[PDB]
Amino acid sequence: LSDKKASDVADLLQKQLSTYNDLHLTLKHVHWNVVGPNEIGVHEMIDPQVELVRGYADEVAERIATLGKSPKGTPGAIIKDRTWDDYSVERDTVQAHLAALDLVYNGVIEDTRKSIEKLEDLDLVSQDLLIAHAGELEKFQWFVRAHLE
Amino acid sequence: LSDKKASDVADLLQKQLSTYNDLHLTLKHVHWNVVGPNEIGVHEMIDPQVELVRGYADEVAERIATLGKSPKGTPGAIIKDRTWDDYSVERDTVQAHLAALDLVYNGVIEDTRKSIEKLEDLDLVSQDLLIAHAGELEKFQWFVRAHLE
Amino acid sequence: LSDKKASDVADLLQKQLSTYNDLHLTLKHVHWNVVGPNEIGVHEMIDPQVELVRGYADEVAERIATLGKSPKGTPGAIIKDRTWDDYSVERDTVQAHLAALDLVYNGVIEDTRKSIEKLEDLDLVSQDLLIAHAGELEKFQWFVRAHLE
Amino acid sequence: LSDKKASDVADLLQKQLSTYNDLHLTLKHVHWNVVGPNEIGVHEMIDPQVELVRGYADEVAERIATLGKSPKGTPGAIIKDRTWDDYSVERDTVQAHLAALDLVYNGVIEDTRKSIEKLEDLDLVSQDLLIAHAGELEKFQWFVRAHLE
Amino acid sequence: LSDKKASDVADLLQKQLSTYNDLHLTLKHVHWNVVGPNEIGVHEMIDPQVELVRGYADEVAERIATLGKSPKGTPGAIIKDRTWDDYSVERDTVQAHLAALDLVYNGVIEDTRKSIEKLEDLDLVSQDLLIAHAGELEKFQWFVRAHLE
Amino acid sequence: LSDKKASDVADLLQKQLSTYNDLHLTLKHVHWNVVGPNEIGVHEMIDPQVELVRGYADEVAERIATLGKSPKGTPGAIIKDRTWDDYSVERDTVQAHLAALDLVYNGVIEDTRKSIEKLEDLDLVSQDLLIAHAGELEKFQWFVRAHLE
Ligand SMILES: [Fe+2]
Ligand SMILES: [Fe+2]
Ligand SMILES: [Fe+2]
Ligand SMILES: [Fe+2]
Ligand SMILES: [Fe+2]
Ligand SMILES: [Fe+2]
Repeated sequence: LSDKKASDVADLLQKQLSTYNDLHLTLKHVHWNVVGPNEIGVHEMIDPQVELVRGYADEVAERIATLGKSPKGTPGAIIKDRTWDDYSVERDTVQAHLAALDLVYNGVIEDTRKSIEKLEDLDLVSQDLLIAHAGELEKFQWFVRAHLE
Repeated sequence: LSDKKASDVADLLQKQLSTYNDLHLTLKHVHWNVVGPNEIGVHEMIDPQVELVRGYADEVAERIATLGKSPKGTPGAIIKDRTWDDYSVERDTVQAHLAALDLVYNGVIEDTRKSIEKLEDLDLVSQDLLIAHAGELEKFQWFVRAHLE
Repeated sequence: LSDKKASDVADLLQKQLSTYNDLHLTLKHVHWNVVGPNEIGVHEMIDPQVELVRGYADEVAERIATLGKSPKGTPGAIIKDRTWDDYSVERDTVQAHLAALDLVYNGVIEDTRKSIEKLEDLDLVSQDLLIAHAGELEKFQWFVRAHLE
Repeated sequence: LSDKKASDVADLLQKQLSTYNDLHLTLKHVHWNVVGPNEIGVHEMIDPQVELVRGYADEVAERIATLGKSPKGTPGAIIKDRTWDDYSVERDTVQAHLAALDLVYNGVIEDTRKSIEKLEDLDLVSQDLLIAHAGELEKFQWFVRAHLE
Repeated sequence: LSDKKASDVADLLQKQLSTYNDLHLTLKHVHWNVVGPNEIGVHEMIDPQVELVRGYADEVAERIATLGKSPKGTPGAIIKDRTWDDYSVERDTVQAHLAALDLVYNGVIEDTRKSIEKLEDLDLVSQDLLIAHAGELEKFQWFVRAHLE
Repeated sequence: LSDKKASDVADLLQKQLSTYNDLHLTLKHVHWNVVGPNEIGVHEMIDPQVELVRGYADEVAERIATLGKSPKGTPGAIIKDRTWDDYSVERDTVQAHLAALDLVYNGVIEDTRKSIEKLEDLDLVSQDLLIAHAGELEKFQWFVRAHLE
């Protein structure tokens, strides 16, 4: 297809790839701190989301490689493309971490919604890929919110 | 046990935790670029090592939490504690990536050997944990080298 | 091997053997008092630890016999080698007993850490045996603490 | 039932609880020293008796808790309530240990027969519990004697 | 890692490799002479130890190859690195051969304990490998001694 | 049978026993150095031959014991009876090691052919035993040669 847009598209995806790696490192981080006896509801809530996100990265990576470029998911590439602030907690409790996760998902969902809009004129294939992820990410966020409450 | 050393130990482990997250992001990165038809030997070589490393992080994370501290595997924490340079390739080929991986393992094995020496007087439990990892990491490196050749 | 050290080693192990018998009598004691309907989490938490500790004694006993001496796990030998105070509770509740258990494990882990240090120059085999136990004992203590909280 | 006798009964049982813990530590002690190639008959003879005795303690402990008191099977409580002398051997052989075991069972059976007589007017339930144990303990002693011979 | 020590380590392992090949040729030798009807206890005692030792060599060989050197288990290399005297018997009986085996294990355990001490500053990985072997070798020796008796 | 020849026969077999132990130590040696990714054909070629040779030794050992003598497969006995030179390689490659193996088999097959001729007048039983081995040894050599090529 188009040699420029392919670069434009690849750079959007490449950012989304880093959004995911960032998220599933963060997911694995919240998982490690929230592992307690009354917190069993949550430690299990995170598990499938970790696997699901890692899967999303794999889809995006494979999509980048299909477009001709090479995927980057090295830690340098994550901080560089990363938009929002690192996962800080005010306190070490279940609800703090949930609240904090809730905001990371606000971050992820928002940047995704952005890449989707940017792709409207560039590549509707890669768009539909990201639209799919968003439904589920937005879905998981609901599950975190409903716990807070 | 001892309140200072526990901080000294935790900070050593915390670094090792980041060594691992860095490695298995890197492993997943080399995996994504080396996925080709004549490269099938390698794409499968990486697979078990990814899982194995993620497991190592989980052990270290759980060990940190046992000592009373909280594990950090957020992307910020990776670059901060990271010693060597980001995974750069000169070229996009199987042997370049192998060679590059080989050096990352030199990096990982060396910092691990260091944490092990530093722990000799601090915490022989956490040491034996890391000694175990090293045998296998050093083992996998051999497998990468033997391919180069 | 060396005829003196073997006596030095045997006497260290023999103490560890008594640490274990003391612990799994204590574990079985806390188990018997904490057996209540809202306390089901805990009565089941203790079960595997009892079996695991009895196993540790069996390893140590068998190690003593391998070194040429005879193991002693008679009740006299337990009080004699025992370092810390008998398991007293302030009150008969779940959290009192947990708190009390937590401190017994502080006791056990500390004496073990000691035998490990003393064995650094004497017998690295018997050391590695005890290093292994410590990781798990320290692990179980975490599980008790996380309940208190 | 009666508030005094319940204290009288509990204190009898509590002693029996300690008789058992003492016995199955002793059983596990004789087991550890008698583990040899021509001694295979015996190392296997002990095994089921250990499990059986630990079971007896569990019955007695649970009976104490049913009467309202709390069971004590801590090592201090064993030496305190213990009547006869600690398990000493003249020599380290199969028949010495058997002979020594034989006498410990004389000790156990005699104190049990006592608690049974004392309970004749106090609590026929707890009595029947102990009468049952005695038949089997007396049975196992026979098996030890028949080996000596 | 370090280019000298790697040579120092390799030469220690290489000696241990030869200790093992020497042992499991010796084990297979004692096995062949002790194969009699009343000697069935022993002919079966040796069997698992042969397999276990051959396994030890394979671990050490593979460890040497991991360090970059090439393993040598040719018969020349065995006599050269061998410390103690060849397996001579005074008489052809079960107990002579056991006694003789007992001393070979004294030899093996002692040289292993040595390589372990020498490795304390050189390579704690390869050390832990040898510490593991020693526990079991020392264990098997016990089984031989307990037969003599 | 005949008291001298039995000594003559035993000493021929005893040499063949050492030929085998020498070979399957050598086989296990070539196996350890040739374990590489493109070398998978070979690492698997060696495996069954190792087992097969160890089996040959067991047959010969058992045959010696049947004739009244005692088998010797100690490392001293191997170098003493050994005819040809120790397994040296010019280089560490697959084809060098094959070539080197090829020559060891020339050595083994030749000494076997000799023991067979020497046994023509001494013991046709033990001969037929060795004739059998030769067919297969000569067979395996073919497989090594066909690889070189
Ligand atoms: Fe769709
Ligand atoms: Fe050490
Ligand atoms: Fe270990
Ligand atoms: Fe009655
Ligand atoms: Fe260790
Ligand atoms: Fe024939």
